[PDB]
Amino acid sequence: KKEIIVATNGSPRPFIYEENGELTGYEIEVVRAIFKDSDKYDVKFEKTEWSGVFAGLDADRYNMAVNNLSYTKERAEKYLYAAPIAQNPNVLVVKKDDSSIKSLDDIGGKSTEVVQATTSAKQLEAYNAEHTDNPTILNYTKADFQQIMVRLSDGQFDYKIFDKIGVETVIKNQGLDNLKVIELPSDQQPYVYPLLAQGQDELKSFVDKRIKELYKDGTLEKLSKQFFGDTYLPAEADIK
Ligand SMILES: N[C@@H](CCC(=O)N[C@@H](CS)C(=O)NCC(=O)O)C(=O)O
Repeated sequence: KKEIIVATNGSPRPFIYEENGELTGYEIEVVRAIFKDSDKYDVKFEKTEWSGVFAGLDADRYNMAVNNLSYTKERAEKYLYAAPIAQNPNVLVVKKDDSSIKSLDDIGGKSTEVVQATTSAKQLEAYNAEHTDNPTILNYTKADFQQIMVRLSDGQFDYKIFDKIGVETVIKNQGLDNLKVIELPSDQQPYVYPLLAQGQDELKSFVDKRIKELYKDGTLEKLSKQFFGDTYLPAEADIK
């Protein structure tokens, strides 16, 4: 069979995480189900640093990637997007005792920690290009999401933008009960997608076909409830 290597950096829970030395989480199990009993393909998951996920797709080292990945035009120019597999809205996190940040309009002169090449880093970089008189303070980090949330709770900086499921998960698991969650709007549907290397066109056709099948047989809903506690799926009409 043809071996398909799926890369991930291992964050964030419950989309991706490790248990007993092995990768699991919603996206990992959705991909396992896509290839289960495939007469053509065998799947293998590999954990690598974040920058390595994209660099590996670029070099054709990896066939696919799952990593709580959002859509952007820039990514679409370099990689293929499979059908979406989850819907998860954006949020702004601040300390509950801080009344100075109530929306995304209040981040000027305030500090955060962001990861290179993420959609939130790109949004904030663009915010700074527009608001040159009072930019937000970005400190880039290679730490993963949980660590960043802990630092926010520790008072190391003022706010953090991320998504609902990832934020709620860390607030519950890490007991970060001093953090307040503010809903944020979205221009586009906040969907999460597997990405494939450019040229993996035949693979994309198979993956897309399987994602639709797993939606129809109830597997996506089953896995969503298992990992997230409720159904967080794209509308059926957008699953393509
Ligand atoms: N949905 C966003 C974030 C993806 C994501 O969850 N990245 C992982 C690995 S770098 C993470 O833990 N991010 C933490 C963060 O962006 O603070 C994107 O597509 O860029």
